[PDB]
Amino acid sequence: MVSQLTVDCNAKIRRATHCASGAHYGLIENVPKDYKSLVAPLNINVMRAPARAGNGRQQPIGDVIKVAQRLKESPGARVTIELADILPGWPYRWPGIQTWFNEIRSFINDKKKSGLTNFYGNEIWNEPDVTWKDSNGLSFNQMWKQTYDLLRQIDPNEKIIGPSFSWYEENKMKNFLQFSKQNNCLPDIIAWHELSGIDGVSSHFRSYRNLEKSLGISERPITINEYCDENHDLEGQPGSSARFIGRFERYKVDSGMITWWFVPHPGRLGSLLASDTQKGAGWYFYKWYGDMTGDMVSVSPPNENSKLIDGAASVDASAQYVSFIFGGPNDGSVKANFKNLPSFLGSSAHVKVEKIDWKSKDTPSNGPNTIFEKNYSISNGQISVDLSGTNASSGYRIYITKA
Repeated sequence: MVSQLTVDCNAKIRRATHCASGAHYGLIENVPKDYKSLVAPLNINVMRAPARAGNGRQQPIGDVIKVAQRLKESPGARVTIELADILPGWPYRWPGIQTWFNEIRSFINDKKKSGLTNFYGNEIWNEPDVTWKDSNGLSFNQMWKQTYDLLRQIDPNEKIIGPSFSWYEENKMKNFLQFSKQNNCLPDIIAWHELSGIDGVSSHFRSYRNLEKSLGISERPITINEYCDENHDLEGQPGSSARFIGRFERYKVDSGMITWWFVPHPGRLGSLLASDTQKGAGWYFYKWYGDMTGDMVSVSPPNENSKLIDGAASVDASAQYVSFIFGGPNDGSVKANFKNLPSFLGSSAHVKVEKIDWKSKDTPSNGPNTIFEKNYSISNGQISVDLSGTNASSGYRIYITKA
């Protein structure tokens, strides 16, 4: 059977922002060591890093002020401040509101003294649905409200990010939105994680935006600041990742960050690196993604509300190309239909079809392979590009230029 994806080059979503190009603890103080070869080429959007690292903190590495300084070499990039990781233990060992506030104030002082403004925002907590305990002496909503008021006083021009749920559920989100609207503590950027199973991801965006409408909340930017297939071993896998990229772009997600499931190995860009120093297959897939310029356009996949193959497409009238990247569970053949092809291609398009194969997150990769490359005659703005013998783990790209 044939898995079909249809790209409509006239159906502009928005400009290319590489919204899903980031990772939690994906960049740390000195891993990757080679910023220019391993980080800079990816056109990073937003990373995520702990507000503090080291003695007494959640992890020994990842200081966000040091990470933000590294990211200045990528002038468009930003980094999320994860305030929760001031605290040690999982679930976080709450030290009382007094120490929490002292630590936040000390961090904000250092933040301002750094002079950096490439932070994405202050994220108040992390997975309260996993880590907040009533025995802390106050509810999550209470800690949220109180910390929100603190942040507005001491860092008024910074965005506030949350509530950072481990998984999306409509009642949980609605309760939080209702609480936050009525008590004037709505986040500037809404945050949750998609690490529990990809099938429902798109339905979560639809649920969330319907909640904003039904509750009278002006539209918030969305950050999915941890995402991964339900199988942790697929972190950074090209095939799996193509579906998150496609769906995040389809719903105009502001930023998305890959999970950090493998705590022994921080600094690998979301398992895009096979080691601290070597690229994995995912690096090459995200490089294709980061290279996209122009407008993102609509991709119609077999079923975005499932595990099946999905992807994202860009059209650039100045560079004169179309790019379509895709991957995921499929029927073993793929038919990529293009409609309303750019008139700059005339009657003849040069089509290069490539794949990046994957063995595991820790397998080094030498890069993609060209499956085939040839010219296609364009009739009524349409071509169909067939790929045989496809799998669910490889990443694929169709790159269209003038013939």
